[PDB]
Amino acid sequence: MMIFTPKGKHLVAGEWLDGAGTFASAPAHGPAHDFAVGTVELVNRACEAAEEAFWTYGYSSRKERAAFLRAIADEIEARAEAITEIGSQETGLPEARLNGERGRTTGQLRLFADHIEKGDYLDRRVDAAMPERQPAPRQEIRLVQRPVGPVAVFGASNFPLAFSTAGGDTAAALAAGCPVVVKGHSAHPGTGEIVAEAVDAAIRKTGVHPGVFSLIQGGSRDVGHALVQHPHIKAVGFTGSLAGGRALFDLCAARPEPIPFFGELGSVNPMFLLPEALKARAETLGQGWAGSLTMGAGQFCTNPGIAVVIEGADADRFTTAAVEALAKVAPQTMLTDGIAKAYRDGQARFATRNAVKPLLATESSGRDASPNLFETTGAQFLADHALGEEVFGPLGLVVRVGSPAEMEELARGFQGQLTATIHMDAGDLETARRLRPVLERKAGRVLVNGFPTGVEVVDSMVHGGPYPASTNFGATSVGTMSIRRFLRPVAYQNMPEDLLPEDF
Amino acid sequence: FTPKGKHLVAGEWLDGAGTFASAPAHGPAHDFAVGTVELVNRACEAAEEAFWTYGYSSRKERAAFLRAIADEIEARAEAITEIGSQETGLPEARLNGERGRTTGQLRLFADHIEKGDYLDRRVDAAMPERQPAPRQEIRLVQRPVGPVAVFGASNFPLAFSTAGGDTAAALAAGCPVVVKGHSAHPGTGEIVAEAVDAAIRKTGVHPGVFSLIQGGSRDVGHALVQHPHIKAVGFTGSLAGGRALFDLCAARPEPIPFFGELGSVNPMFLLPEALKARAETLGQGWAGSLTMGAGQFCTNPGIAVVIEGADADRFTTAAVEALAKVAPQTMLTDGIAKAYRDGQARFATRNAVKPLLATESSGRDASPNLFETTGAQFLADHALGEEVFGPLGLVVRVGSPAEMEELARGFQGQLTATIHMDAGDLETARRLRPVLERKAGRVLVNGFPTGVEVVDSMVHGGPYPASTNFGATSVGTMSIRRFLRPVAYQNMPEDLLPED
Repeated sequence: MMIFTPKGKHLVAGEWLDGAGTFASAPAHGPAHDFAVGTVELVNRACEAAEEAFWTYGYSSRKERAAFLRAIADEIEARAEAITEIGSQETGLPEARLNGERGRTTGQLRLFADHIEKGDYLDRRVDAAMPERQPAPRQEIRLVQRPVGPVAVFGASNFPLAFSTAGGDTAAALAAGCPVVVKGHSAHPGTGEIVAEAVDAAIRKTGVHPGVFSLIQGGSRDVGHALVQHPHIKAVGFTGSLAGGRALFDLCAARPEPIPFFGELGSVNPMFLLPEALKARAETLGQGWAGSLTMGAGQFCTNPGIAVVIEGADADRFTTAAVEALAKVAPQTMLTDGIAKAYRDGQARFATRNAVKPLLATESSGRDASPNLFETTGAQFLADHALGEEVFGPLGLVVRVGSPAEMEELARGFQGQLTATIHMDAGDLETARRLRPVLERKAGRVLVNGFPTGVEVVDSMVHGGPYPASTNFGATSVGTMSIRRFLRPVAYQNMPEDLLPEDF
Repeated sequence: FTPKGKHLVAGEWLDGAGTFASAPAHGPAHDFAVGTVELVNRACEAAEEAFWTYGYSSRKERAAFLRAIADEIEARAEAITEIGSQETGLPEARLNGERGRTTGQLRLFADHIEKGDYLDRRVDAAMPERQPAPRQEIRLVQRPVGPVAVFGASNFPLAFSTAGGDTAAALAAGCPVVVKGHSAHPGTGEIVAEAVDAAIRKTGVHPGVFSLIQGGSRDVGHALVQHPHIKAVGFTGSLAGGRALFDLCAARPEPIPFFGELGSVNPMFLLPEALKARAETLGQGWAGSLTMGAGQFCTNPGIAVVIEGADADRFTTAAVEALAKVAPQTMLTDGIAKAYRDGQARFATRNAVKPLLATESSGRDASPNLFETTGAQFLADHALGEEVFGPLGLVVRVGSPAEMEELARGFQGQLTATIHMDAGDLETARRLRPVLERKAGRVLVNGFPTGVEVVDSMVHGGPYPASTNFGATSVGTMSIRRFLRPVAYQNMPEDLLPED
């Protein structure tokens, strides 16, 4: 009945390969499949090929790469039906999610294609010769961005298309002129396979070197390590956990020749609901929040885990409105059993703090999660660092504060976040103005009157934030500026026109 | 000019853990405060406090501050040259020229931030009409990262030091700076700090926007790069010291980027038609570039790669005869002069290398040297490819264009690589350029790498081990990016937007 049955092989520079035995997928529904296990040899093979591809692909024209990105997008769209089927099986995410995230993925490819055809990203600059200058002449100097080299991409589990195989990091690296070696996530190997098939088809059709793209399935921890330590890998894009991300970052920094590691890690994504907005719109705000908390079983990196409110009647209105909306939400299947378990473990760390009162507690079982809501005061939150812990899943925490001054205090105490949000009416402006300069420094994206769960794929996006939200040191992982992670500028001095690189 | 010998910590001139003595080439030694951890903490706390004003500065305000710094430096020209030439042993002409570089660089950043293009402002308009869900407006702008630590260079005591290119770029971005001042030119540090202090008092900027901590131990430097409030580091110096600080920055509970320029040999490839037509002037031009500033340039061209033959012999003879005329020149410190003598011996004691000019240096002075070797011997010994800081050249003779190109493939990352060519060398040049552009931040044709222009188009940096910049430049307007982070603002009322 299956539209797609997986090969279960690695794709290494145009060849489908077996591995050190096999591992079974763990789908939420549908049949398990066996996938090749990755090895350090397979990593070496992919990275050598990516190096060899770079001599041609690193030197290709923008028009040629735009063609190739458009070809990948067209191939992914030719596989819409198989992507939704295997994708929903593996992850437990509804079909409607897989279909929409496919559209995000292909549109993101095509936005990069348009972006490089414009050419502004090359940062081309020129300073003319001045033979007349005294006491010594100036030679002509030109600058242009160039691709860094092969890049490693560690796909995200929770966005198995748009942050995975041919997702934002792969797309930015290919657009720059970097071949990509993707460490496939164990949680969706069949979904990684159908997208690797699309990329493979695009490579055969366009004629680019097959070493431009590899996918290695199921690495043991030594396999992920070998990849970020490989001498030909020149940068890493990663989306995952703090512990996992920081360990790879430290490996990149410990290499004989270190390389930049661009990882998007954990955030609580706090929102601050100001007194006048809350007075006017508390119910709508509490329902808007319950919607954001529970989308995709809570499995968004931008999930607003914390709402900060000045104590009183309007807070109560908001909190009741949230509780009510949340009480209506049925269990949702999560991405893996380990994730469902971590969620329960998290729920238990809240249920057992005497510092926290539960507003909603549900039993979650198996691979499913039902929402939870807890409440605490600012002083108890400022008392216990663990209450600002990210819980991956649909758990929310209301922190009731005494005043704007205490709300600012909390805001100053947060570690770096992907996002921070202010809910406000025109009468909240003075408070919002005290908060904005603190939140600007804590997060890569500051939202007013919105929920941080939707991340627009636009030129203006900053998806990332101060460590420990990311190790991006300013870079974004989404939007066209993310292409900077994979470029290095080079200056060309006194160079004859016929020797200049094509990029000019 | 008679130095006070004090640290400048947020508008206050402070004592330290006793004094250390300057070691000038000529003139009086002076005593200077020793830096401490507590003084690092005080400067970093004040820089954080200053950030809430300075980091929220207008570009107009910061340009006026940069221009005021430049004006105050030019107001102290004679003092700067005096104490500068004394401490470093460099000629007065070099200190004069370098002061112009320093003021001109500040001015360039003032002009750059007034144009505003560096802020990368972008806007994606609202789409209320979009469904399923409408799109809210998103706007992006670059913001200063926070307080920045700057380690001044020993070898450019103005332009890569107290108010040099890293300080200029950080102040331009909106970042307060704490300077770990190099112990080889403390009075030159002090006088430029007294200029920055005067500009701060004239303009009304927060006094914690700038601090200078003199001397102090290896632990002072460590505490600066590990300070929780320091958000980025600019550094110019040795591979060993720079990698050590890089490693500390990555090991912090909250890591921060470390931008360190670390040294290179800056190889040149002299192609056969050029060597046939201009071997002598090429050997003469190399000799001048090798010996400039007692060889004390991070971009000093330490290696010439040539295909063997009569023309390579002409080039070698010409370079030796030109080097032989060059008088010893005083180096920046005794320790540098001694490390240079060590580098000469590194060559002079290897049987795989032939000495061509092997004069011994004494005391603080450096004698030019020249050695020769073959491609195979070079690749066989990593030591032969390591930087010598001072006026020593190595000629590396290969057998063919293929072997030259394989040698190019073998180099570690460099600040620069150079091709000397004539029109008939174009096809060989075309095979080399893709290789060298992956090895170096700046690829030069027909020039010497020693001069680094301060222009929009400069990339002064290179793949590790030349720098830890991962692409960033240390010099040129693009260097401002090291100290900026973009922030997106979604659905934000005009009234609440930051002023940029």
